[PDB]
Amino acid sequence: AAPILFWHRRDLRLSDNIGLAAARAQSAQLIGLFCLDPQILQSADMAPARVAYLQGCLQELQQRYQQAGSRLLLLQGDPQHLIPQLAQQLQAEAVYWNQDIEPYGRDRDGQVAAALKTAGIRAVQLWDQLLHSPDQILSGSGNPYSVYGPFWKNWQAQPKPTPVATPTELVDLSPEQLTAIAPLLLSELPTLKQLGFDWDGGFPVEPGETAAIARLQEFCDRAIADYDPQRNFPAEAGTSGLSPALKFGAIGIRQAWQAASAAHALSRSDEARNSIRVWQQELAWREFYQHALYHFPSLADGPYRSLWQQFPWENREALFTAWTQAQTGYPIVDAAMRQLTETGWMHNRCRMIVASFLTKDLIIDWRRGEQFFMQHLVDGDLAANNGGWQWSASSGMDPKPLRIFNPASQAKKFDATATYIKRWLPELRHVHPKDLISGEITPIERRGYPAPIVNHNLRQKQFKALYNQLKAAI
Ligand SMILES: Cc1cc2nc3c(=O)[nH]c(=O)nc-3n(C[C@H](O)[C@H](O)[C@H](O)COP(=O)(O)OP(=O)(O)OC[C@H]3O[C@@H](n4cnc5c(N)ncnc54)[C@H](O)[C@@H]3O)c2cc1C
Repeated sequence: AAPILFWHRRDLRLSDNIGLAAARAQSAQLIGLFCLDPQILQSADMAPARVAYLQGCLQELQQRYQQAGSRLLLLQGDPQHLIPQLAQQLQAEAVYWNQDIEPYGRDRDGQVAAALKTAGIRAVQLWDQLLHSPDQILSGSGNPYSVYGPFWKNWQAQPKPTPVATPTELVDLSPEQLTAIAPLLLSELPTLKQLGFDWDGGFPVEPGETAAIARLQEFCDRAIADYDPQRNFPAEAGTSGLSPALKFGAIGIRQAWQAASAAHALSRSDEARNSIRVWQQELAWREFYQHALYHFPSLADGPYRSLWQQFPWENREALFTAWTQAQTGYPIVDAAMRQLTETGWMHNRCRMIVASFLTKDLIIDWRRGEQFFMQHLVDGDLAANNGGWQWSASSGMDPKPLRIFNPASQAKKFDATATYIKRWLPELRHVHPKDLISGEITPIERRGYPAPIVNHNLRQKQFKALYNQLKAAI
């Protein structure tokens, strides 16, 4: 008959889904689909933890569609070829999907839409992963924001959208329709191993829409009240752990905002009020970087500001390798890099410390780090990851005066008792917190733990010197 296809990408859930809800208001014969795109799966920048989480979200999505009344079609190959072909073989009334903010997703999308138009099939692309689309947040001159302050002021005043309905009572495809598309479908969802990946490090939140919704609710029912200042300490489990759920859309952005907003109204404590407002602003910061990537795609290429595109990066491979293997000799840095490679996630404060270290101390083009994070983070997200790294050098959006972190100061300030350090570096559990924080560990009491690969003070003078020299040469 007249079926509508909904194409899932970073919105692996049936609830609070803008494009999916819009599609259901047009037809009950709503068939979901996911395409295993080789340019994404085979990329050297794909993290095993991310594929594991992804695959897990899909397993649940298959069930959700089955329970709703239809199914989730699985495809493997090039999207602009396979999707139009599938829609045509199914005489699809339309193909729906939620818009991307990334260069690759957007280029692919324009190509799929054009192919659909040629075939005479409607393509509806709606905004779903942002509370406010990039086109809704503009300055008085109708231009995007490259400074957070003014962006936050606009974003904050905009009326917030609420969760949309979960589609129900769907009409599944018939055998004759299934025969028409048989050649384009995978019989079943490939396992992690079949895809050639392996992951056993766990997740910040179990895969799937259900687990994501449970975490959001558990966080907003208690821990969120102490977000500020518990968010600052890596040793403390004071954050939500929803990052991969937001990147892959296991949780909708409006459900998250609403749950936090309801907790704020329910709270009668000032401190709890503040903590919740702070968490909410985290979501605003997320949108700032996503809108930035949308408005200024060249950000993805590397250092944005002119001065930084010329910075003389030393690029000593040995130093980078030591960094990636947690063998830098700086406890707070190695404990963090170990948490990343072992669990596929890293506390935000630690991401800031290790990024600053790689860029300021090791003086390595931060792109090597941005790539290493993407190769390991279960929440690896271009907008946020690139935003985080441009930040380590003020080479992109919302720049700040030159500054260099001192691992020792950070460690003492955010891990004063060295609980997080000993947790991820158990072979140093015998050392005094004082020494793990300063990074000055006696050879005998250090065992096999390596000595500092660089002398912070000398690296700091070297970085500033290169900065001032180029600063002048311009
Ligand atoms: C160098 C560096 C790299 C980073 N890499 C990524 C990455 O690849 N993917 C990722 O989503 N985030 C990235 N972050 C941002 C951040 O550290 C995480 O979102 C955070 O660790 C997620 O933990 P959580 O879910 O418990 O966060 P919470 O504290 O519970 O915050 C809630 C949500 O807000 C968003 N968020 C919070 N902080 C920021 C921020 N700084 N920028 C953008 N979004 C934010 C996330 O979606 C997060 O799940 C990076 C930051 C830095 C400094």
